[PDB]
Amino acid sequence: SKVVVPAQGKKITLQNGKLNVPENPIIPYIEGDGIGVDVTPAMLKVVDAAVEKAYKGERKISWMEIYTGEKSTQVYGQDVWLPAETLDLIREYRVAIKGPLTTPVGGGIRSLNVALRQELDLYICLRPVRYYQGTPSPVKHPELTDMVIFRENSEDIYAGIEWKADSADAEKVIKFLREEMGVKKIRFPEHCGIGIKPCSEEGTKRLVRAAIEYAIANDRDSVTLVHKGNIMKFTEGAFKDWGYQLAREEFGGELIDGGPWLKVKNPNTGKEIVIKDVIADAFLQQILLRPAEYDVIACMNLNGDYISDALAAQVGGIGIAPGANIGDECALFEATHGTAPKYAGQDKVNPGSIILSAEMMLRHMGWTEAADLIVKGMEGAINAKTVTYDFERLMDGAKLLKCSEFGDAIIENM
Amino acid sequence: SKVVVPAQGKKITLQNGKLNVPENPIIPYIEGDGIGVDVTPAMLKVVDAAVEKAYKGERKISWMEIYTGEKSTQVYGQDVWLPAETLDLIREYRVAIKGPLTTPVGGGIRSLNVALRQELDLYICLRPVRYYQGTPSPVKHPELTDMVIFRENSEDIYAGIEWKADSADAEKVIKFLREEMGVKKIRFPEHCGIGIKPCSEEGTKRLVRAAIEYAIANDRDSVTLVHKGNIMKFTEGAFKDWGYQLAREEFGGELIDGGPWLKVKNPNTGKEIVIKDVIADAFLQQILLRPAEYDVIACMNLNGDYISDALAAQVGGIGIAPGANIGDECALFEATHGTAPKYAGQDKVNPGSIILSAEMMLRHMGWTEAADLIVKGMEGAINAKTVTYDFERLMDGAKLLKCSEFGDAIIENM
Ligand SMILES: NC(=O)c1ccc[n+]([C@@H]2O[C@H](COP(=O)([O-])OP(=O)(O)OC[C@H]3O[C@@H](n4cnc5c(O)ncnc54)[C@H](OP(=O)(O)O)[C@@H]3O)[C@@H](O)[C@H]2O)c1
Ligand SMILES: NC(=O)c1ccc[n+]([C@@H]2O[C@H](COP(=O)([O-])OP(=O)(O)OC[C@H]3O[C@@H](n4cnc5c(O)ncnc54)[C@H](OP(=O)(O)O)[C@@H]3O)[C@@H](O)[C@H]2O)c1
Ligand SMILES: [Mg+2]
Ligand SMILES: [Mg+2]
Repeated sequence: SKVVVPAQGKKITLQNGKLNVPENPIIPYIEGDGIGVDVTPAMLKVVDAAVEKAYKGERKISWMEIYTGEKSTQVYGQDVWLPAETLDLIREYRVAIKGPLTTPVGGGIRSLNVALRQELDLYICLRPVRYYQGTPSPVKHPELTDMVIFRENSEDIYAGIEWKADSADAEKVIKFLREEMGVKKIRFPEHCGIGIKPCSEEGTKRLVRAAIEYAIANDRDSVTLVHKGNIMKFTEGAFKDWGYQLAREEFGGELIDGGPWLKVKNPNTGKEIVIKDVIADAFLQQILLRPAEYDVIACMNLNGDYISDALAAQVGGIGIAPGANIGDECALFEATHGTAPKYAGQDKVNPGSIILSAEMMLRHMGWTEAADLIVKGMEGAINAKTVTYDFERLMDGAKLLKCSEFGDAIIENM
Repeated sequence: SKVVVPAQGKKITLQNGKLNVPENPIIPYIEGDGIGVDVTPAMLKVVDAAVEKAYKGERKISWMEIYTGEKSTQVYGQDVWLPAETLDLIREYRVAIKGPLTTPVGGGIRSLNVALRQELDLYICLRPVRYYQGTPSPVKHPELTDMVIFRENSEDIYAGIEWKADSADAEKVIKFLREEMGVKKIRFPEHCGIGIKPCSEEGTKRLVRAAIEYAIANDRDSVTLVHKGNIMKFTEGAFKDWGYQLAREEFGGELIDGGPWLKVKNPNTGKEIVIKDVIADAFLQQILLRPAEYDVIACMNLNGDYISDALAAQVGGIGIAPGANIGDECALFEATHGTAPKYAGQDKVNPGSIILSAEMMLRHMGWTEAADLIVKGMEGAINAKTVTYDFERLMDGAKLLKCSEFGDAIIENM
């Protein structure tokens, strides 16, 4: 009802598991709450400039704004935080992007970001993390970090199945667990909240499958399965076992030494990709102490959350970390940082995150030239130390830029 | 049957919620698997030296070795990994300490470390983390880190309640969830593992209670409740709500500004202790970017695992991180790092972790003088760069020492 489909522009379609993108594709976008009002306009201009430069005017995106979050309430009404139309529009146009999102509290509403991911079944949470020269970082050698996180995005405790303490449902579940399943490990059964942790084999192998194919298509060195399987054997541990099994079953994985590591040969470059695994808590230590040993990462939903945020912070890219939610039919790229209401509307915020997510979007669309130009632009702008306040306040000799001005700096460095 | 109670020596007792420790207390200790054979003898000698120096020979510990893990199998038999006697002996002597521990794989045995914690109901996992000058660290300013982690140690998914995919029990649980609880969020119900996440109110407030009393007795600046309550509202979020409520209920917590932070006045120093909270994933970023803003931390079992390991790695103390498991009746201090079988028996390993855990043990025993001397010793030895290979290999100008030699260096610096 309130969305306006672009007069000029054409729908992207999916054929043969492959995207068919017109030169004039219509792309849905969500402004985002808080600073989304600052970063998204900058993102629109940077992407258009990259597309214009790369294809000489032969291609052009027809942006179409759709709504979710606060602006949705103001467009559709009181408690319309996520209109069904938004979901239909992302399905119909295949690819879309959105800015910061905030969930309401006090109304029993669960995460809108997760709702998008689960109802569009974007089971892949892709977070590429690497260091941009010139970025202020808390660690000594952030350049050693160059990883690609494949976060399972549909299942685990992150899936929102739980019951409140003292509620009739929670006591019912606890009764079933203690009396019918013989559970004795619940230390305090009364006044106790209960949550469910699911992890299936199909969900695990389509995620790991995507991670290995990514390592192959991008010639990466290895794929590490991160889990907490020594404590959670049937979910975390199963994820790791199913991951190795997939590698053996579909990619000719061979045993390295006496195991458990495997090696998969890259069908295109002949490189032997190492398949290995590391327990999650020790991994949070290894990304700091031996970051160069890791590359592509495959893990569950919650651990992926933790890992991606920790890696982003160590390379100083907490506000420029790109992110994408991908499934077999649809794809939603997104800022990954918060709404930042206290600077919203001041044209202060750092647009690097949503812009790099737009870079991932264009590359996903096959427009690798334009995506390359955006990376080049971020490269030069940050290296030139012409950046926003979140960077500049942590360093010396930098030129402070507004959010919009930083967008121009990126374009200038393309 | 194979343990030998010290001829000379007396049992520690608990009276009025307060430990009564004799000058000649008997202390049970577990050597530990792998490098435990290297670090524990060094720990024994360092503690004895600190006790001898601090009380002029008037006090002395009567060590008593008890077994768990591989040595237990070789002492008690084939699959005796954790003899009931060990548990009885820790109960009877109140305080004990143990080296690295490894769980068997392939026999359906769950974590021995967790088994100890849950059957002795040591619901407090205490991990003090701060930087020792001279320690090689991956971050720029490790000195800014000075935190005390209070990890809930008895409940959460860490409690081992789960069922294997395709097993009759898992399908039974899934059937109950879908058909009797109306669960629709399990993406793939078949071939799916299931785990249970419990979190009670009593378990939460006795843990947070201990953290606040610790902030009071040690005059710390604040207590931060770390959780992932925006996704797991009834466990993680409940933990955070119950934490604030406890602070209000028992420590006169007052609202700061418009909330949610609270302030508790230290009854002994008048200092206003800040009670606040931070979402777990963002917290893993904050410990790196703004470490000086945090002090005492209160959180659930799994997050505590992650947080303590990440903090230990950033201050370069992955092998010297002290740790303790404390309950209302018993206490078990422990190395916190792995078994390191590939250097076991070579007198290479770093004994700093179990020694600092022994320092926590002595202080818990009221022997603060002796504990102070151990900290002093670690202080000087590390600052003097006379350390073991794990430190020395990451730095220049250091004097390489064997594990035992490092123990002597600590004594020499008391
Ligand atoms: N991908 C997303 O769309 C996304 C992700 C995460 C959260 N959020 C949402 O946003 C809402 C806003 O509220 P909050 O203020 O309590 O957020 P918050 O806890 O996420 O704050 C993140 C902090 O990072 C900094 N920051 C974030 N984005 C930045 C940018 O672009 N440039 C510079 N600094 C940036 C600000 O810290 P300082 O610079 O002040 O230190 C900021 O307040 C949250 O409720 C959350 O629902 C959206
Ligand atoms: N608190 C405990 O008692 C405790 C804790 C955690 C694990 N463990 C147990 O130990 C077993 C041993 O097997 P793993 O070798 O596969 O272990 P692992 O994955 O824990 O290895 C930890 C790594 O840290 C280093 N390290 C650990 N302790 C060290 C010390 O004291 N000094 C110097 N470096 C040290 C070694 O790495 P590099 O120096 O080689 O890089 C080491 O292999 C594990 O199965 C686990 O059950 C015991
Ligand atoms: Mg996250
Ligand atoms: Mg741990």
